[PDB]
Amino acid sequence: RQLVSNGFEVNLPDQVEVIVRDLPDPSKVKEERTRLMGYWFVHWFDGKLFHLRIKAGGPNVDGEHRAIRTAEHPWLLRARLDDALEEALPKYAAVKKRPFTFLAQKDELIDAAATAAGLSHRLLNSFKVIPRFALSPKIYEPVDGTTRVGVFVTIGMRYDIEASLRDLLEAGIDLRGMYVVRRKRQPGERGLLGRVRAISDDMVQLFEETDLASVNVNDAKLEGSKENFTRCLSALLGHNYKKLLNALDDQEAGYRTGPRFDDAVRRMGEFLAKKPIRLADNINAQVGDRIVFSNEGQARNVRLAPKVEYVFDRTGAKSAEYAWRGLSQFGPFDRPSFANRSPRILVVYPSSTQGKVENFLSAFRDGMGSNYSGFSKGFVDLMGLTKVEFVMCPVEVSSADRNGAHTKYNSAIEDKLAGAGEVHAGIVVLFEDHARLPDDRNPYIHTKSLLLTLGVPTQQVRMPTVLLEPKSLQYTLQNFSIATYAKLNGTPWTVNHDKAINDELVVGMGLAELSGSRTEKRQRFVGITTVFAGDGSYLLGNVSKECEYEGYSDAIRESMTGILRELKKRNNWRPGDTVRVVFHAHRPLKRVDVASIVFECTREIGSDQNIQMAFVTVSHDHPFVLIDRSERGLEAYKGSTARKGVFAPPRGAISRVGRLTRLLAVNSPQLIKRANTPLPTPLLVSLHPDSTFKDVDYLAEQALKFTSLSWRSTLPAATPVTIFYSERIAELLGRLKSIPNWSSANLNIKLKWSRWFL
RNA sequence: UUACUGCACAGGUGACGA
DNA sequence: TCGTCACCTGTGCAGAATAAC
Ligand SMILES: [Mg+2]
Repeated sequence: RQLVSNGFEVNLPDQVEVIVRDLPDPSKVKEERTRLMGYWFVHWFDGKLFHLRIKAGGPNVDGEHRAIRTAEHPWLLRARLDDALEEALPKYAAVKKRPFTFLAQKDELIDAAATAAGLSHRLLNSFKVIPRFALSPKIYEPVDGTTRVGVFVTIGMRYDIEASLRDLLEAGIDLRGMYVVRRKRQPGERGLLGRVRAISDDMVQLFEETDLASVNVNDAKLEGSKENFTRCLSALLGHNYKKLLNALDDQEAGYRTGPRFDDAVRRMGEFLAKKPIRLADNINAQVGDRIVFSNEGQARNVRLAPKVEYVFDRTGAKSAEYAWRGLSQFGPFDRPSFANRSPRILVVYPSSTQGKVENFLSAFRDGMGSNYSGFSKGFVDLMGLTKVEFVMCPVEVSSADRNGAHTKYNSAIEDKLAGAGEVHAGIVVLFEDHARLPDDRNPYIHTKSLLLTLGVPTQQVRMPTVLLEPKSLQYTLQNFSIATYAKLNGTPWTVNHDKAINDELVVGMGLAELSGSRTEKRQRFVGITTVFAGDGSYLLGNVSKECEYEGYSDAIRESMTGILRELKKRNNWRPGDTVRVVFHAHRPLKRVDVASIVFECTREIGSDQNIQMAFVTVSHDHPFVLIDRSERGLEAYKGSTARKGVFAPPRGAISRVGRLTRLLAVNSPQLIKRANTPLPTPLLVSLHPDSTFKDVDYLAEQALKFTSLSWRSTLPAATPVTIFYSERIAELLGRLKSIPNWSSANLNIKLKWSRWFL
């Protein structure tokens, strides 16, 4: 019935007396906050400076003496609450402001976990994992039209390596190549320094340096990355350190699992409620009841969308609630019409892996048999094909080759394809040592580039994957198979939809930011994905091939007007039919581009039809989480009383935060991985205020459905494919643009229907 | 680069205003 | 060209046999 938040009501005064000055130049703000510090809280907003006296005593300030009512303009006290919260907890130092973020004072989980696993070492004490809390004052709407201010509590972990580098070398750890950051960060300065090349002195030489190429061991520390944690801890504890890691894992679950997260939030609120918070020398705020999402009173703030249906035919008849159960039963959605029932697949691999590749190939095509029910039938039978012909392309290359692997792959491919006929896809096997080389010598991107130029999509695979034990291999081959079929132009499945309106187009934009290393400046690229309403089905449209970030707003416009025009011809809209267009991205569009897009789409479809348009952003990293106390979770393992997903809301729960925003739960207990998996964070779905379509509950459920549309895997994706696919297109095309002999000519010819980006 | 999930660190960035 | 609110993207590691069943 009810969903509990991680936030607390804040009781504020109805009203606060203020002094206002017009200050059209906001540069002035800096100095004025200083001149009046301590006596005045100061705030700029729409051309005016607002002054809230906090302590008696000059300096005095001029301006109009206006009252500000909290119900009408809650931004004022919300901002003041950022500062007030810090001052209410003066024993807890801010490591970050707005939101106020601070460290637990006693608990330190590496010590705790070493003790708990029975481990010790003289440098452990310099490895620290400390709980970090943030208190975020946010405006929300308990019912439509009335605003309130809540305080939302979030929990993470500071990882830090405070050990001096002299010790870590002397203890047996190769520092070479690790990233190094400033111990003491310079006022609004960069922290990262570079990577350690060597040490011959108290100063260390750097490569991939951000500043000067030298700094003192006492100005520098390792960054608190996991990489540096495991590299350092394996080379001081191993191979026993895995016992530490899971011990550490056990400790953090003590702050992040549902019940334990709910408890820490409760205790934070009890602490914050003990006194009143001092907004000013005689005005008080009071932290109150835990905020809830419910349908009690006049509130209609929680709902549960129905389960998504994976659908495998166009009459609606062949549906399932899980993609893979649906695929095995029915075979793929487009099986009746699928054109090429005998595909020829190039398989490019190091000659010395031959036997391993043949067994992976045999399992993929013909299956693993009934002892491995995850992948019994194999690709040909799973997808309803006649057969699959493999064209073997061994490459005489060794994992130690670091400079010429790519040219050897590309020469082998070229010489093999010149005799042979047409191949319809390829499989490229990569050595793990080659997978992450720089792109100028990386065989993943060069073989991808060569084969895409020729109109051949590829499914690549790293040797550690080819060698997976059978219990995992079966799942690997489910995803491998779904993406290969899609790259052969197949459609594995759709998700259900009942059209209220005569046509619905969703288009999404994604971003990728590319650089050779953490020093070089990242270059932005974009991708565009389209999805169409069908008869009971969401259908994946075509996909961008141009990827430059400069001008992306015009590219959104062209793809929409072009698709609308084509949809009108196909479907032959009647006078009075309603067309709906939805846009998806991880960031909001500018108002001016919304206006430009509405205008062009409105003109394109013309006056015979009604057009509805909605502009949506999907956020993952916000201060909101949802707790379902009625949820006991699931049994994790055999002989395991321990549970997973305890308090996790169900997949499809949609909570109202305000008029334009919903919280969307995607990871149910069924999908949560492990007993120690944190309480999941829901997606935040936000509607652009200039949208002409306003039903964000519907848009929240549409985004949910689009997570189930991913053909990269049998399991749902963490964001709708409108965005996800586009990010994958953007990164690929971005990388390919710099590869010699890359050409996009075939992306709209041979690859027009290929899901080559999966 | 089979993926899902999680976390960490780093870089910063976006939208709205005058 | 600043204030203010907000959180995005890249990378690397690991999974109480990781894989909705
Ligand atoms: Mg892929």
